Amino acid sequence: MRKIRNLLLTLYFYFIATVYIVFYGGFVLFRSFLMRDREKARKYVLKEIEKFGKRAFTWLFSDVVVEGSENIPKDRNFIVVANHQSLMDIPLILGFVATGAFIAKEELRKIPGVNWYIRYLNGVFLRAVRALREAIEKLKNGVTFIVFPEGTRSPDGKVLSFKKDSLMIAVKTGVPVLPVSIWGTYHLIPKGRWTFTPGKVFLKIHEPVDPKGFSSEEELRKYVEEVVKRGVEELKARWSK
Ligand SMILES: CCCCCCCCC
Repeated sequence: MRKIRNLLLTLYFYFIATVYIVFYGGFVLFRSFLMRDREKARKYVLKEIEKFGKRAFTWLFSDVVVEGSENIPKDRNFIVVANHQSLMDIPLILGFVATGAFIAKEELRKIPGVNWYIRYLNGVFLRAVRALREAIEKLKNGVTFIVFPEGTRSPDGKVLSFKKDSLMIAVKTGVPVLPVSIWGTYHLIPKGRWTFTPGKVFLKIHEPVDPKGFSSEEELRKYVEEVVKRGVEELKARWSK
């Protein structure tokens, strides 16, 4: 019966999430297209995305809690660097940190609704990684990125090593890295499971890092890695309620 509840929750999530992304999200872009004033059209679409990020977790009866909102740069783009432990990490970062570009599986272009919004956020689909050039290029024009240097979701919640050259997009653009630590989306929906289970999600936003202060990509990566990791640990251990 705890199984019944979770499955029904799962159905409720996919149904609402799909109708919301496709039909309401179609409607959103459709209204934004009709807007004379292009700057506020952008604001409208962006705000709706952020609202989706947030609303997502309400559809799961899962409470988000954010600290370090004050650290998120304003007037400027950045590269969110986060640990990765669920599909829900993307809606989480979108709704509570930044509505930026991300790197999608080639697959995703074909899924309706999602592709329109990945494109709107100026995302980057995956010779074998030409990606890196668009990301760099997009960064230079001013797009915020969201980057999961581990390169995969942790299977057990534990933070994996940051893949070598993972912070190269910061090094080669000079845009600030905004380290973020996510805890609880893994208990919500873990790698390889297709069902949800409610729970609390915590998010800790850390002080922006300037790549300028680092003799190499490899030294920056290590700094950000300890920062993120330590967050996860503090978050994993905090009692609350
Ligand atoms: C109302 C528009 C919602 C779009 C959510 C986008 C999710 C991007 C993966």
